[PDB]
Amino acid sequence: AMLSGKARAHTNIALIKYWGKANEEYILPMNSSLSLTLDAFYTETTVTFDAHYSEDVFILNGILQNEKQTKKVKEFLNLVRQQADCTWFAKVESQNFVPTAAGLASSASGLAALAGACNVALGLNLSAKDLSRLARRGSGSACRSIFGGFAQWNKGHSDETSFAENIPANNWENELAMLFILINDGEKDVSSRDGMKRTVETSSFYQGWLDNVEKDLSQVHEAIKTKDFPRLGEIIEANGLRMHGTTLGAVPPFTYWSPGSLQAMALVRQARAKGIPCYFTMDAGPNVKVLVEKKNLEALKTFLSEHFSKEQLVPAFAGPGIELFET
Amino acid sequence: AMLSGKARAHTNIALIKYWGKANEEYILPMNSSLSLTLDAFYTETTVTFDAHYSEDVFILNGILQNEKQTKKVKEFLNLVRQQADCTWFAKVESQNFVPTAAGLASSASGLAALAGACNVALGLNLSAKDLSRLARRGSGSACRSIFGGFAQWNKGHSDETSFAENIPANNWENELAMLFILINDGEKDVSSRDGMKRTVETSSFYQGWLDNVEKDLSQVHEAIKTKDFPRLGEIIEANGLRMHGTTLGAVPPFTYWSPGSLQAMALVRQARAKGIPCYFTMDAGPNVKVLVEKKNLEALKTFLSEHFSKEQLVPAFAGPGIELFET
Ligand SMILES: Nc1ncnc2c1ncn2[C@@H]1O[C@H](COP(=O)(O)OP(=O)(O)O)[C@@H](O)[C@H]1O
Ligand SMILES: Nc1ncnc2c1ncn2[C@@H]1O[C@H](COP(=O)(O)OP(=O)(O)O)[C@@H](O)[C@H]1O
Ligand SMILES: C[C@@](O)(CCOP(=O)(O)OP(=O)(O)O)CC(=O)O
Ligand SMILES: C[C@@](O)(CCOP(=O)(O)OP(=O)(O)O)CC(=O)O
Ligand SMILES: [Co+2]
Ligand SMILES: [Co+2]
Ligand SMILES: [Co+2]
Ligand SMILES: [Co+2]
Repeated sequence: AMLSGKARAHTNIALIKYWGKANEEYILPMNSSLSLTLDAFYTETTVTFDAHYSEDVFILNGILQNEKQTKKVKEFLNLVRQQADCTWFAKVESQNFVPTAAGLASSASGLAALAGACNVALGLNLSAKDLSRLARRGSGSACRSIFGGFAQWNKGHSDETSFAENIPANNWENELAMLFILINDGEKDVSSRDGMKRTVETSSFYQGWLDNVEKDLSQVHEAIKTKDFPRLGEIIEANGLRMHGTTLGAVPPFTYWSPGSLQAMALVRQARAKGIPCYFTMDAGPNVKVLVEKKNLEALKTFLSEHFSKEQLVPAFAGPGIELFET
Repeated sequence: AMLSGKARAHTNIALIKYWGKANEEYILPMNSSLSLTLDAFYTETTVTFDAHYSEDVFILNGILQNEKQTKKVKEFLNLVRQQADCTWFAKVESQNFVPTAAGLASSASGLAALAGACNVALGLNLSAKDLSRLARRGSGSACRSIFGGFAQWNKGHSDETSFAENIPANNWENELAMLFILINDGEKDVSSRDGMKRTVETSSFYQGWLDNVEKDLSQVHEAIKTKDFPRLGEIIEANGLRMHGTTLGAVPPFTYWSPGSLQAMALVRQARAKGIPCYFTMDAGPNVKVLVEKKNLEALKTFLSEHFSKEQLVPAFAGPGIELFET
């Protein structure tokens, strides 16, 4: 009386940010978002549901996770057990090939992989659309890691209509790269979930964010259709700066940036000034991601090595959607 | 046929920021502001109007200023010459005891001192209120350096009704201190005037700024009446963060912060956590000012010496209003 399943999902980095939930229970977002799934960082997860288990167990990077660290996995397991009428405790064994809780989207790859493993184990036979909807319930960004390359999370207006899909770009995504500047791989002070809730509920800047996100998304789409790299980069750099601006208007205000974040951002502007087209974005933490055409990646890593070590510059290319495995 | 005059004015640091002009020609602000005039940084300026001069001359720190560097002094001289019907060129000799164009309010002390020197030389016999109105025409923050201690610039609605005045605080200002952390005394990339104009005209966050400034000012006034230091510090720290947030929503966005700015801000929060009540604010540049009660100033300088040199921690106390000199 045992059901098991496995999946691999890659991280994604948001080009147009998701920031703030319209519905906290179902993770319905205030705005639509768009990301690039990457090849460098991924999560591998197996789940086992077994009548003989006596409690839910979460093992991450070979390390048993404590009650606080398991609370959310347990929330996702409860949700999927209701969606199957399954009453069995589960064992979740996951390995993050990506720093955890550091602004490098380990919740995207991690909850996507768990959703996929659960889909397999409980024989749910979900379409990609419906697997995206389930992953959304664990972490918003995870619903986009179901797909490769460019993916859009349509905010919709209900559990049924909020989900992601691939954005065809006539192969453009394979002509691009993202260079991670690792300022700090440690666990971050304010979680993505808590930070965006504080922003929604208290930031005087949040309406400004909302009033600009759809225009940014439209221009990202026009840029894709024309493979206009400077236009893409200007939109996404400003979109990320606008998102981080919102936390300075929260009550109390806060920032995800660290000193090295600003150093890296300024350096990206120097690189542009000195003839390397590239644009930075930051998800919810201090690390800096630099969008750059593949042909300029080595140029950029060398430029940036003047201030960061080899261990701090990690390149990445477009990556695949989720991979399921019956075991 | 020569008229001469001299004045000394001290810098001020805004606790509630002025950010954005409702009228660029007359420097009427979008919101009222409140500052503390300080004893550590000041400007000394002499002006001479003489029928024999052949052009306006501006000498700053013993160095002749070029055309670009004199444009604004020339605008202030033209204005004051119209207000006297004087047709004579002038020589302005000024010494800044304060880094220039670095976010340490050298335009406040400098244009205040020039306004005072011109008042003297042309025998204008201005009340403090009217001298504040004239200094306002050279630099907004300068209209507050006419007064000592706490001073408020009332935005008014016309050249006649926009001016500053002292805020009585039952001696509280003499129980306080401000510690400057000098991250970079160099000349800054984006001027205060250009930065705030870009913000007014393009920032999606500017309305949020406007919608909160009057509430901040009110609470600063209640805190003064009760000498409530924690309440003052929380208001002013959030007000400064909100002001800097507005530039991340500008088009194109920008920041005045440098890496050391964030380091210093984080350290101030550590100091609070480890039992030293103190609060940071930043004017338009990378340097960080820390409001602190006098009794905790040495504690704080020692705490901060773990990461900054002696040459980077400059203390300051409340300072006087403008001093005029007939020569
Ligand atoms: N492999 C995983 N399986 C389950 N939950 C995970 C996994 N990796 C990360 N998480 C969850 O994601 C949280 C971090 O979420 P978030 O604050 O969005 O950070 P990040 O920048 O890593 O995406 C972790 O503390 C944990 O709750
Ligand atoms: N002593 C002075 N006399 C005249 N103008 C001055 C003086 N000191 C500074 N200024 C003007 O102020 C400008 C800096 O203004 P601002 O951008 O507000 O910088 P700050 O942070 O120093 O106040 C200088 O470039 C110059 O135009
Ligand atoms: C700024 C972002 O990186 C925030 C991602 O937040 P999460 O997707 O981690 O949050 P939850 O829905 O609470 O799990 C932008 C993005 O990934 O779209
Ligand atoms: C953020 C501030 O430091 C900006 C001061 O700007 P200025 O008074 O230098 O600007 P102008 O009116 O253009 O001369 C806040 C303040 O001093 O009130
Ligand atoms: Co996340
Ligand atoms: Co993200
Ligand atoms: Co100034
Ligand atoms: Co100022």
